[PDB]
Formats: sequence, C-alpha cells, structure tokens
Amino acid sequence: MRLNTLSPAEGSKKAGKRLGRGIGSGLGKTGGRGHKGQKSRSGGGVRR
RNA sequence: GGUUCUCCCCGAAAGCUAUUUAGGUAGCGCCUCGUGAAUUCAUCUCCGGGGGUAGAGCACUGUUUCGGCAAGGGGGUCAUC
Ligand SMILES: [Mg+2]
Ligand SMILES: [Mg+2]
Ligand SMILES: [Mg+2]
Ligand SMILES: [Mg+2]
Ligand SMILES: [Mg+2]
Ligand SMILES: [Mg+2]
Ligand SMILES: [Mg+2]
Ligand SMILES: [Mg+2]
Ligand SMILES: [Mg+2]
Ligand SMILES: [Mg+2]
Ligand SMILES: [Mg+2]
Ligand SMILES: [Mg+2]
Ligand SMILES: [Mg+2]
Ligand SMILES: [Mg+2]
Ligand SMILES: [Mg+2]
Ligand SMILES: [Mg+2]
Ligand SMILES: [Mg+2]
Ligand SMILES: [Mg+2]
Ligand SMILES: [Mg+2]
Ligand SMILES: [Mg+2]
Ligand SMILES: [Mg+2]
Repeated sequence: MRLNTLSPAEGSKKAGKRLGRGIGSGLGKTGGRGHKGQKSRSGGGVRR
C-alpha cells in the first residue's frame, strides 16, 4: 500500500449532473426543463 | 431571448377534471429506472349474454294524397206561430 495505490469501492463515486454543455451530453440547451413555462424560469414554481 | 465536450439503450403528449381559469398551474391518462408477483395479457376457434343503430314499416305520436260513405257546415229559392 502506497499513497498512489488506494482506490474506492465500486459504485460509491457517482458523478454529478452538468447541464447545458453541448448536444452529445444529453442535457444541452434547455437543460431538462422543457419549453416556455412558469416552471422553466429562474426561481419558478408553486408553493407546497 | 440565450444556455458551451463524446458515445450507448429506451422513448411521449398536444387529452379528462378543477381553477378571478383560458399562451399559467394541480390530480389522473401517456414516458423512463428499480423491485415483486399469478397462465396475468394479446391474436384465433367454440360457447353464454344484453342491446334498438343501419335497413324496413305505418298498430301508436305527428304529417300527406286519391276513392267511397256521410255526421256536421257555408250560401240560397219557397213557407213562417
Ligand atoms: Mg434528449
Ligand atoms: Mg427533468
Ligand atoms: Mg427558448
Ligand atoms: Mg406551449
Ligand atoms: Mg406551459
Ligand atoms: Mg412546463
Ligand atoms: Mg428555458
Ligand atoms: Mg426568469
Ligand atoms: Mg429572478
Ligand atoms: Mg435558445
Ligand atoms: Mg426504438
Ligand atoms: Mg400524439
Ligand atoms: Mg406562454
Ligand atoms: Mg397565463
Ligand atoms: Mg409520456
Ligand atoms: Mg418496468
Ligand atoms: Mg389468450
Ligand atoms: Mg339477442
Ligand atoms: Mg332510417
Ligand atoms: Mg302513422
Ligand atoms: Mg277523403
């Protein structure tokens, strides 16, 4: 064991979602929000 | 209005209900991922059902033409208590 020979367990290091970074990533442009609503706006949504 | 690298798998809706609601939103229908479960599901053959649409008809509710019979009407001549 050395400082450059340790690795984590498989399945514990899921990567986060990054929106709006091109066509190929699957989340570009609208970034998962759809088209033209109150829910698509910055800060938008209704109270509980 | 705009939203920046790549490949693989699956894949919609533009409907119902409510709303100072109608180009917004919420529950349900429709997509995706995970888990569990029954011959659970679809096509065809045979069997058991209810029906009142298409068509037709004129006993009923309405409407329509011709012939017969004729109550009952309208117009009169004569008589008039
Ligand atoms: Mg996409
Ligand atoms: Mg989303
Ligand atoms: Mg836009
Ligand atoms: Mg729209
Ligand atoms: Mg909208
Ligand atoms: Mg929306
Ligand atoms: Mg947007
Ligand atoms: Mg905004
Ligand atoms: Mg703001
Ligand atoms: Mg744009
Ligand atoms: Mg496909
Ligand atoms: Mg459609
Ligand atoms: Mg709009
Ligand atoms: Mg609005
Ligand atoms: Mg869907
Ligand atoms: Mg499934
Ligand atoms: Mg079967
Ligand atoms: Mg029958
Ligand atoms: Mg008929
Ligand atoms: Mg009849
Ligand atoms: Mg007759």
